[PDB]
Amino acid sequence: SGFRKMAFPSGKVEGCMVQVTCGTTTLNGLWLDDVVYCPRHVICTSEDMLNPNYEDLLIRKSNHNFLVQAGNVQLRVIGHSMQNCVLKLKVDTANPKTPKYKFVRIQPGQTFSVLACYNGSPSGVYQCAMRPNFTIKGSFLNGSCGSVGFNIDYDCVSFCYMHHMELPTGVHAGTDLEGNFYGPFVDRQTAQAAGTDTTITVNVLAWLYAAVINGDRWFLNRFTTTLNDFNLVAMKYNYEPLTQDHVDILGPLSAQTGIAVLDMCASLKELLQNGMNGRTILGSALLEDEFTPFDVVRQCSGVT
Amino acid sequence: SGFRKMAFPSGKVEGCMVQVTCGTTTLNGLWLDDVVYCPRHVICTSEDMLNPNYEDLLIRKSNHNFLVQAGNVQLRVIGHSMQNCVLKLKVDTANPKTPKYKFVRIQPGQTFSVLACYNGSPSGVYQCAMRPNFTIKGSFLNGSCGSVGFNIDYDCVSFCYMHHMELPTGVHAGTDLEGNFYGPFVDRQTAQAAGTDTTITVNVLAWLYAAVINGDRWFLNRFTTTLNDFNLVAMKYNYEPLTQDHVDILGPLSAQTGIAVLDMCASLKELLQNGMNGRTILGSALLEDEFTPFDVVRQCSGVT
Ligand SMILES: [Se]
Ligand SMILES: [Se]
Repeated sequence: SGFRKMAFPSGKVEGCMVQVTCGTTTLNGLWLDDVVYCPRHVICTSEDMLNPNYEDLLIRKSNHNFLVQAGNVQLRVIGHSMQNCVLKLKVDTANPKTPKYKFVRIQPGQTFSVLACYNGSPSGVYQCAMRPNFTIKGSFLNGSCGSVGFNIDYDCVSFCYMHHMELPTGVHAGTDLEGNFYGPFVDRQTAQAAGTDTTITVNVLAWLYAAVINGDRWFLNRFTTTLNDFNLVAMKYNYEPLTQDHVDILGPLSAQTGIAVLDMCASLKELLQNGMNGRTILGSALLEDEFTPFDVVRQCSGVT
Repeated sequence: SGFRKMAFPSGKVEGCMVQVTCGTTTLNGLWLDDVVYCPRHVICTSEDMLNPNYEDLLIRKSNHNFLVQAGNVQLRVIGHSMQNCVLKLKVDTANPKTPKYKFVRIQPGQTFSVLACYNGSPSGVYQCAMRPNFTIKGSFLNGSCGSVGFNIDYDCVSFCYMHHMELPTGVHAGTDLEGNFYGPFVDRQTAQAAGTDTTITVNVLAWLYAAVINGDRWFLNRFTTTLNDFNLVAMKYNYEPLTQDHVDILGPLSAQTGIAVLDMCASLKELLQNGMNGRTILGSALLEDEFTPFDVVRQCSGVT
């Protein structure tokens, strides 16, 4: 037993991380089959980033302006293309370490693993959530850009995130692997608003179920409530409204614990109104919203 | 910028995880060169675990009673040996994926990555600390036993932990890769006391420095203090006493932030006496003690 923020094992993604250099700028790319994927702002200087015309900047670049390195192997670029905010560099070699993979666009509130990379070398792995406002709260230093977010289903890596920028507010924005930003963000060094973040209510509930399963039961109260009444209290506390879709997704946890979703909601209501009174749940003094119901079931039943 | 509990990339260890079966019992082993390492209690039934004589139980076992499987490849066992609480199975094949490695015994308060495994297949990776009382607060379901803890220095994997048991209290105990338990624990299903856990004071301080670096400065106070006076307050709050060795280890963070270790101690003192007043530091409502100063520098300077 026990409960931990667990990332996916990163081996399959490690073998895909390359170093991409165009003029002075170096960042991470992802080498799958005969294509390398990286942030298009690899073609920008510091000054370019103030107001980039990517089409005009890219037009000054030939295949040979792009230095792609996999460990000590330099790859040869035989084609380049801009797809939204990503560059696709066609290289002459299929990555021998290409895992089975999909590109997917994830939903606000879903989680994924990030392999934080510098100079195309992996430094570490952590789990996080796409916030409702489509930011992530990562750890990304200079040259982490092009570090990827992913999920694993058995043998298949589902890439969902590529890191492009830190906002002036210290949170992180990037794209799917087709180069569409999550959220209203652009790849430009300008002031950009994330907008109000909300708690992922369905995730918090998932974690309360995880807590019950690991014997942390003190917050279980004698009340119940209604979906409408709950959402009325959620609204006050900048919690995302809970839908019947959400109630359904929690069913298997309802079934394991013999606790009805609506009673767990009433428990949540009282924590929101009363705080924690200086107690902890699963080692935390605040309500945790970075586990999906799927993550909780995974860890509680031990999927590989 | 930003700050996250980051594990090491797990690829090098993934390629070493095998499935070990002896009679009915299956758990994880670690395949390095021509040796497989696993918990010796793989030779125990449920009933054996109540009061095992491992020497007598092991004597009923030949090389052929041990089914070692690496993916679909079954390995051949040509030798078996008990070293303390681990079994060393000599197999005919050197693991082609053997990384450069060391076995190391870590100190209370040091951190490492766990690759949580089921049936010799990796399920996930998280970072944790050896507690002063030599337990870990993991996530380990049935058959996770033999899952390993490690650190990585560039190309070299330093294995420091093998999971053997959950205590009746829900925390986790295991051994180094020579099979010596961390702490007073034995591989027997009996009541065993962990003893009082204490906070890793040097780690908390490291994290306060991390907090300052990421602009979380509100807890910085107008006081200072003495090492003796600080430790007097530490003792009351079950914080580990701070030594000059610890002061020294924090030097580079002192140097980056222009904040003297003793002034950061005075900050800590007031948090310990006053709590957090319902504020957060780096997203947490409690004082975090699972980052070493080394971990903080790693993440703040981006080592690969
Ligand atoms: Se970047
Ligand atoms: Se075990």
